[PDB]
Amino acid sequence: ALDAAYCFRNVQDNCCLRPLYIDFKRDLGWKWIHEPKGYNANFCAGACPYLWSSDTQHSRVLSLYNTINPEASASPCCVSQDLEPLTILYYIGKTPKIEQLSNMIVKSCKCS
Amino acid sequence: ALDAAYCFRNVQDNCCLRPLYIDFKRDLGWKWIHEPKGYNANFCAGACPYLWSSDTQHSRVLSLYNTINPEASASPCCVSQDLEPLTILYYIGKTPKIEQLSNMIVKSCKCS
Repeated sequence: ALDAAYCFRNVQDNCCLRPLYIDFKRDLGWKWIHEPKGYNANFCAGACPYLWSSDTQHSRVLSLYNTINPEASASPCCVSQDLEPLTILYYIGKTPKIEQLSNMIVKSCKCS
Repeated sequence: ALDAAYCFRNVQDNCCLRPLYIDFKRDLGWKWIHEPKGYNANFCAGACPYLWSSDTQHSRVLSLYNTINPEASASPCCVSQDLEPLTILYYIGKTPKIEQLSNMIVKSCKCS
């Protein structure tokens, strides 16, 4: 899979998971989140050659098309596949609010 | 929606559906498909600003992050949302083979 095991050890040009730890206040200016302080959001990025982790028939055909006609800018894109939720605690004045946000962390990628 | 109605009349920089008619033999060298001769595959392409057709919480956060830190190359990507199948007829020697291929045509996009 296009995951941490395959992708983190050594960076390649093709679509792969890329590490990204986001600090809420440092990176986004969001001071309202009390816990956690940050999380591993990660991101997907990289080229999508013919049949490289193709999502649909459309991805397959377009990866071929892009190889023959790169100028058209029609390549499939490296995007999230598997994601995980993240629970946060924030305060509304003096009210603790717990919220489980879905699809916050990317664990794998694909060419779509 | 990021569809033909919104996107085809006049090209913009943000994520939007882009027209693409693919001729099997002319564009891909595939001479094996008898019918149809080509089809409107289309493709998604364009920038993904904060909250522009955001797919998941991950897309939301990353669109914000990319605005503040464009150099990280972590922007969400403009990809297919709604797709349609395509039926083809090809011959195996003297055998007509009908196959309904799923997700061949893109009708709408999203920032993922």
